Amino acid sequence: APGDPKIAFYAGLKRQHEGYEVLKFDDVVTNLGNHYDPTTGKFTCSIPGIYFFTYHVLMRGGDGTSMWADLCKNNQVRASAIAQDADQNYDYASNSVVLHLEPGDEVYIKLDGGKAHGGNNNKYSTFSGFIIYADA
Amino acid sequence: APGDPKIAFYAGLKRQHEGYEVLKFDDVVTNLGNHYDPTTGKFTCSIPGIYFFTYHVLMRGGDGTSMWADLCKNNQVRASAIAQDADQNYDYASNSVVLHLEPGDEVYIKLDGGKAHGGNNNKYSTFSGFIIYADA
Amino acid sequence: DPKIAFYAGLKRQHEGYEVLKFDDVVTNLGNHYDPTTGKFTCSIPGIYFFTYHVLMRGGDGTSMWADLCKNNQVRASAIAQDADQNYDYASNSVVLHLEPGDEVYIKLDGGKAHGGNNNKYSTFSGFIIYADA
Ligand SMILES: [Ca+2]
Ligand SMILES: [Cl-]
Ligand code: NA
Ligand code: NA
Repeated sequence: APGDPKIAFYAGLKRQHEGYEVLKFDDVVTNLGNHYDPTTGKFTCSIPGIYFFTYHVLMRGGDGTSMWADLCKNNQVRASAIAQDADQNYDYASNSVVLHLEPGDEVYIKLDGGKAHGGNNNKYSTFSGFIIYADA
Repeated sequence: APGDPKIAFYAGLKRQHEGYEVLKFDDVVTNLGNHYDPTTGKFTCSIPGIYFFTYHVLMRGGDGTSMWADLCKNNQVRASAIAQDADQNYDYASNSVVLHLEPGDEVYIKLDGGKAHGGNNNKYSTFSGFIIYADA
Repeated sequence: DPKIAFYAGLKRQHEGYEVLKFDDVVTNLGNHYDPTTGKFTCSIPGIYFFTYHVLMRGGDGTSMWADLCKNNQVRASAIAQDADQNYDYASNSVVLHLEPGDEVYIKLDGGKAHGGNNNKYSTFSGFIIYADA
């Protein structure tokens, strides 16, 4: 309908990450409005409203048994997940959120311990989201 | 647009909970329209339409047996997620659905073979969903 | 506002490099998903969400790969793995711009996918988020 904002993004992870750092998904497939920045890993809200996000982060198979990944809004964790495998086999840390955001809010995925697989261009580890409703 | 139904929720889980009747996600982050009730663990439809739901449940079961988390619509399973590990008690059970619902329908998560854990921040086990289209 | 959305589960075992034919169809608004091919075919330009959750078969192998493809190109990859040949899932999600005729589907890239019968363990769903003009 006229006036509905179109805001959506989807990016994969080319480079491996470990420890406690923000995941800079840099294989950008969709980025309507350029509100996702692959140089920072952050989606920045431009319109107050209700947003969906999801993430799938592949643990570094063959090199460790656990890896944690959090979805953050500004300075707060809003979703958490753990990948774990006693044989160091591949496993995912994945979760999804629905959040109200205000302009300037940042949403991003941060590692919270362990090692993440670096996918080159294969998009094994991903971050995506979109606006569901704009506030009146 | 203004006037169109805005219905969306997201909830985590405080501490560890059995869910063999219903898993009552009780850390409610988003509940636009208040169609999710943390005291019953159910999302109740009030508008005919198409709805998305997803869940990510961190479960702990007995050594070496399968466990599962089912998304139910009324008395029917509409998705399931199964996990089994040889000597790892904690694993995720996650799935996603798109469902047509009528007023009165109840959508919720039920567990078997293990207990759900919210982790320290309540955000490791989650349930979310929203209306995609309203029947008109 | 166009209404296009689907959701289906995998009844039968698949293996190797074949397309996954999710044939336990729960939702298929607009009839744009074909359970006999496993493919969603775009009918109007726009922005679409898809997600999949594919269960690896137990007791016959330790790895399985399942990739979401757009036309003949991988747009998301996933691996399931369990060294004791127990279950594991290969899952991912995407947001894609599509044009009419574009096909979106899940294809194996090695390994065996569990045939769930009516259990809806292994799933594929999607919907249009915004239509183009
Ligand atoms: Ca999802
Ligand atoms: Cl590419
Ligand atoms: Na690093
Ligand atoms: Na899954």
